[PDB]
Amino acid sequence: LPACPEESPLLVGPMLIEFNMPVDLELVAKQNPNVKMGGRYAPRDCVSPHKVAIIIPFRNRQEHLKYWLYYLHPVLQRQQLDYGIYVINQAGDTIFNRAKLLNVGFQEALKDYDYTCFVFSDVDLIPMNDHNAYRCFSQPRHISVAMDKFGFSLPYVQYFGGVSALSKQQFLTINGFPNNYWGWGGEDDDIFNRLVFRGMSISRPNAVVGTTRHIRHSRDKKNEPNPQRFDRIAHTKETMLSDGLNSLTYQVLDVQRYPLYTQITVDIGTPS
Ligand SMILES: CC(=O)N[C@H]1[C@H](O[C@@H]2[C@@H](OC[C@H]3O[C@@H](O)[C@@H](O)[C@@H](O)[C@@H]3O)O[C@H](CO)[C@@H](O)[C@@H]2O)O[C@H](CO)[C@@H](O)[C@@H]1O
Ligand SMILES: NCCCCCCOP(=O)(O)OP(=O)(O)OC[C@H]1O[C@@H](n2ccc(=O)[nH]c2=O)[C@H](O)[C@@H]1O
Ligand SMILES: [Mn+2]
Repeated sequence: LPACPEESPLLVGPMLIEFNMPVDLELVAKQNPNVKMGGRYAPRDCVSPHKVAIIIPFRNRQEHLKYWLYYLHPVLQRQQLDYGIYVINQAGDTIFNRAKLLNVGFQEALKDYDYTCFVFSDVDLIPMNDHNAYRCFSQPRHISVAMDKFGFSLPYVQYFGGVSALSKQQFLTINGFPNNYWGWGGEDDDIFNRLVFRGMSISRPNAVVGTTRHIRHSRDKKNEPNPQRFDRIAHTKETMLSDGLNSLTYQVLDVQRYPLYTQITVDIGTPS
């Protein structure tokens, strides 16, 4: 097979996004015949240079996930990616740890296939334009740049939350993400710091292409704003050296291969 073209000729641009209708994954699976068990897909007519693992931090967000799958699967295939979907389900009912789950995703997906690109996406963010590439670039990529909840612009210029993409080398260079941001807030800013402290800069599509929708939702219990976040982001340069991939442990409790995604249920513990 020849290499796929540099830019996909299948993209249609702006799309209409809605979250007020029910979603039936069995139907979605039928609508997406070429997506194999575990939510895997690669174009059959050409070889994609983008071997992407999409990592979603998760717990009790099945409804949002259904919307995510319904909308992203068609987009990822049009982008001609060799990809896999991984939902990292946090076992238990103790304080949520978004970034630690993301690290588990990176490590576990690598055991599946030689992925060289990682897209980290919150479960409730849907891209509105398929020209917003869900793959890696020469520099870390911020994808959800113009979310409706922020007035279709960045909340601040160093904002790196929501959806982003790091190549395997970029991720390894920053020792992955921090493992000690329990509860809401700051871990995305810590990650931004790690990238800068390792000589990188943020790459972003323009504001129109980067338009993204956030599914309105209320506060989840067990992910209360972390009071130590402001203090933690002030010391990233020092703490990233020993807190991240090189200090990670967890226990996978179960791996489920669903038609549209692989769900890894994992015990990431509590604060130490
Ligand atoms: C640490 C934290 O809670 N981060 C969350 C972030 O919070 C906002 C962020 O603002 C940074 C910018 O604030 C401007 O006023 C100006 O100073 C800019 O130079 C600066 O970069 O941090 C402040 C406190 O540091 C916080 O009060 C703001 O709300 O918001 C995003 C979006 O919700 C979170 O993803 C992030 O974790
Ligand atoms: N008035 C509405 C206030 C809602 C404020 C709640 C904070 O909202 P956001 O900043 O969107 O963060 P969030 O959506 O709660 O967390 C981000 C991401 O973590 C994941 N997440 C978080 C908490 C939880 O219980 N389960 C889960 O899966 C999910 O992928 C989510 O999209
Ligand atoms: Mn949200």
